Amino acid sequence: AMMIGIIGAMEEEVTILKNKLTQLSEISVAHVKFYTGILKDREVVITQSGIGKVNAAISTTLLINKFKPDVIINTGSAGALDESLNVGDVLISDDVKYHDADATAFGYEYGQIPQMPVAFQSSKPLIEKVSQVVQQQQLTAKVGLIVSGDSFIGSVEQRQKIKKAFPNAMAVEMEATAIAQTCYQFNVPFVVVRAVSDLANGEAEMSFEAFLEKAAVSSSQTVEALVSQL
Amino acid sequence: AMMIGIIGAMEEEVTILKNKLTQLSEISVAHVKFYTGILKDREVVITQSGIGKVNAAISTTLLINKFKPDVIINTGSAGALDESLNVGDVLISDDVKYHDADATAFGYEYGQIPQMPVAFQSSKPLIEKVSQVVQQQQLTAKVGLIVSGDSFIGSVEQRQKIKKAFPNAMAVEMEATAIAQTCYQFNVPFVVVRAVSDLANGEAEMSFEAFLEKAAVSSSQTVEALVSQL
Ligand SMILES: Nc1ncnc2c([C@@H]3O[C@H](CO)[C@@H](O)[C@H]3O)n[nH]c12
Ligand SMILES: Nc1ncnc2c([C@@H]3O[C@H](CO)[C@@H](O)[C@H]3O)n[nH]c12
Repeated sequence: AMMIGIIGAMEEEVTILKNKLTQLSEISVAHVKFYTGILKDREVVITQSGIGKVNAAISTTLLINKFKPDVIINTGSAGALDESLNVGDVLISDDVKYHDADATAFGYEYGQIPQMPVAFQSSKPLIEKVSQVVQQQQLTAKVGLIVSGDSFIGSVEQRQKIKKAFPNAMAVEMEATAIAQTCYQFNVPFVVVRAVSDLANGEAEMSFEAFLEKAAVSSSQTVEALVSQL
Repeated sequence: AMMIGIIGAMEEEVTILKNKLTQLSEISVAHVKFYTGILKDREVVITQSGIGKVNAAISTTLLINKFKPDVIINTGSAGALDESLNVGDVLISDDVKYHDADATAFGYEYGQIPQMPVAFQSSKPLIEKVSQVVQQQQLTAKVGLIVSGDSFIGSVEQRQKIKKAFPNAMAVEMEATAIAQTCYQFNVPFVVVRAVSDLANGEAEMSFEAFLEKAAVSSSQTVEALVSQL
């Protein structure tokens, strides 16, 4: 009837939710770790994907192909590009695009992979649902464009390059768009529910280390509450 | 006993080999097209992956997970970084690395994905074998480092950035390293056998259009001959 896939890159980003599962089983294929079980009376498969585009694509492709999920939720951290955001704030995806893909030589839009869409769209019913969830959890949050690349944005120079190219980008991280592209290829609805760990600036690396735990808590709290309503 | 996977991005890059198969069947999963059959008395599954890192990862992950290949060969075109190379020259991978992955903020080597290897290694027995093949086919060829990214290198500026970062890089293209990373995760031996379609410079886009057919012919001729010896 209903199966919910949850993907995060790092152990620290999936451990809270994993420890809340009942009926837990662990499965391993390639470097991907899957934890099947029940969360808030819902079937879920939590996936630790590894970092970056390819690890995310691999993980999402097995998750879909082995567990046939009805929806996929991507959690984890991200660097804030919107100056009004603070560490710990929840980030909800509305569209997602690559900020490091340049095939403009062929006439494609900057960020667009040849023969793919310029952007990928989160499921609108999921955006609406998690929007209700964050408010009732009284967790500061924001919905917006999230951009992905295979680089850690830890300098103002990198940050300005992205801001100039995607003025409306709200946050930046490494897997969301890869997961979204994979979901597009299999036509599976998705939504990203991450949290700010840093401001993607010259202190980003230090901030990331300082707030990794905080971000995992707010994003996990939101994901758990969202799952309970699906 | 022996199953050979062959991956290329574009229809034009896989059509020659596809039309040489006997026992042909076509299978479709997501946007991936698979053609199973026999080539030079060898079982093979030819895969049209689509362009870029994520499309390549998705395609390689199903190919491995659905067909259990013993070896994987990546074919297609690439831009030459070694000035001695000419369009149509065959390119054989020795290691492969991403030229656009920057997680140096955490202390990783430029081009290295967090918690992955700096590079991925082609199967040495495959390198040796295809080296014999290109000579006996009397096709100009070269073995070396190939670098990948989610961008088309069509300007001297982009080209210099790569050359400075990877002085020994021989060629650049979009999927090889993603395929290699996927093969690393499943521990499947691989080798890249592509051909020069352009010089990755200000004429790269035009050169690509002009020599796409030539590159498909030399790379396909080499792949077909290699398969016959495996
Ligand atoms: N400022 C930033 N830039 C890029 N990625 C991240 C991240 C996320 O945390 C990991 C950083 O390597 C990775 O999974 C990515 O998605 N947090 N902050 C980031
Ligand atoms: N100079 C160049 N830069 C990047 N990719 C390519 C290619 C390859 O051809 C496609 C160009 O979009 C893609 O599959 C890529 O792997 N040929 N020449 C290239």
